[PDB]
Amino acid sequence: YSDLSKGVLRCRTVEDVLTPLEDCFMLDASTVLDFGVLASIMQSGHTRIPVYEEERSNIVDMLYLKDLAFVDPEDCTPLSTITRFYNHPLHFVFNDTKLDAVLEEFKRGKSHLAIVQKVNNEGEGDPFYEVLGLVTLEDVIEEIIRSEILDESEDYRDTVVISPQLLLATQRFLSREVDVFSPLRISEKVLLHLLKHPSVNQEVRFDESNRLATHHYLYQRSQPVDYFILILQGRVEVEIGKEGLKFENGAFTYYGVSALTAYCPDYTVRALSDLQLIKVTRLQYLNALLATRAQNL
Amino acid sequence: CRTVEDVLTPLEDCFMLDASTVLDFGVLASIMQSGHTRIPVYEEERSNIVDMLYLKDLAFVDPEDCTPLSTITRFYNHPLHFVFNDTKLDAVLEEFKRGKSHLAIVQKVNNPFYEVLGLVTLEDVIEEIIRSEILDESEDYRDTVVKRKPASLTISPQLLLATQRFLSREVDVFSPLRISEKVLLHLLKHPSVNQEVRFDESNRLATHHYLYQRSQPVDYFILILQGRVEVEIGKEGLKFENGAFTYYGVSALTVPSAYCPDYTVRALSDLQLIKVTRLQYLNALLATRAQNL
Repeated sequence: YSDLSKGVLRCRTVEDVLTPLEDCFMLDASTVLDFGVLASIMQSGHTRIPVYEEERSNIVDMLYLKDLAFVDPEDCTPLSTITRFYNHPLHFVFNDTKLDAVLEEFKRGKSHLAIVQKVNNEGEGDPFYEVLGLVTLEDVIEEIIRSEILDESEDYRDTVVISPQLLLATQRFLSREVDVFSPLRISEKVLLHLLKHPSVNQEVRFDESNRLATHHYLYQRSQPVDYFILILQGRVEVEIGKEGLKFENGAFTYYGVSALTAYCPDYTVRALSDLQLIKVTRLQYLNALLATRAQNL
Repeated sequence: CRTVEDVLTPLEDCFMLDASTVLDFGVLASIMQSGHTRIPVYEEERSNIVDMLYLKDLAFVDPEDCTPLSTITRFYNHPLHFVFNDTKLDAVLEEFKRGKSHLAIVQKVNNPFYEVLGLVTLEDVIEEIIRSEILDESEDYRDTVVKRKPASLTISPQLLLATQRFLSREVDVFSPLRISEKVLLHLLKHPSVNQEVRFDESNRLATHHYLYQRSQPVDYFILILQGRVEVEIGKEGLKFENGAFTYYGVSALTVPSAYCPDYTVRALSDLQLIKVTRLQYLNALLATRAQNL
């Protein structure tokens, strides 16, 4: 009987949990559903997305994620033609209405998201309803759990402390093929500068006597790592997976991208010859991003 | 939505700290990354919880002090909250409220002994209660129903699991955050995904030997399981030979912060590979999002 959990929230209104309209995830009905939009929508984590038409506050329809099933980007179908196809309801709620009412509203007409409205009597003539955000069940549950019995543990945030031409080719390859080096994150100028930096361009001397010298290992499996490596010239032996599948890789095969976005690889890379490579630590990546966001503005 | 047992989380999946644990730098970083306001402290075995550690008590500890958790816990002495598995949700909510504890440790009988099942947090109970009685009709899937007119228009499981793990751990677009391990494995098990290519030895440059042609649109990802290929990179045409576990066309699946490669891949042998179209990726994203978690 959740009627008990309903007795300790009758003093809270929507204002407490309201997420303001400016901070709400929405879609302009005129959006075109290409791969980018579809991927970003399906990854946003929302199953229910409002759709407005002109101003951000003129919500008209609602998009369920399943509405997008069987939708091909090639068709470049607009979101309007998907929402004007289905007939999903818009659940409304008032600025001042209590939370038990909001919950029995989510129940009646199954939903987890309601358009919070407030009346505007300031003005001669008839009044109007001014949308001022959304109320989502996540926030209501959070408020109930925080205000039923509160713990003074708001301390979450406790903090505890090679040929220049081939390098240009590498810059172009990375900008066009690897995402973390996309021009949107690191300008092509800054990336070119990074790849030609001495602390990035590295070489390895292969002691043939100690054929398995510790310095021949660019990556060691299940061992913390902090850098990205692309092989410019030479050959390496890669041992992949728990099984230890051994392959031989050469130039233009990059490793450890997840180290820039702890991270421990799923493989071990060892040097088989004299190597020319480019190593990029996470800190170097952060400084490149900072420089790029300073350059843009 | 009946008893504690139905919503608790098991000892296996819980985060705790040993009582003799030194509070070095690593433990502090680990806890702060876990983001848990409560950490149990077991005496000898995890099944035996002896103390409770509130995050409030652990904020201002100096990593350089290398204090032992014993000092913190014994200084704050936070009482414990036990409970059985048969107790309903309303009873445990009243227990949490009248008591001053945010979580309890559940006890069932494996008979004769009281085995600790796990920890029930108030978050879990409130979640279950004010979630199980309000559904969202957008999380159910009735898309089998055809609403618009219908137009009339394999290999070793061991290395396959290895491929799934490799992609999940190394390539981002296949990260578990985007495609669940189940859905990714299911995708790798598929005729149009697991593909082979036959190398016409007479016409070494057959149009079908070209998986990617530089500056020519493509819309799919390829990882090489078996065979050899020639990669011609850049306007310069740097030619290299690549083999197994060298993936291509990742940018066709990523969404930035209309894809043409910076290279041309040609087949040199009979190829066994994994092909992933943009539509296949989008349907994988939906499929993973169908499973609530």
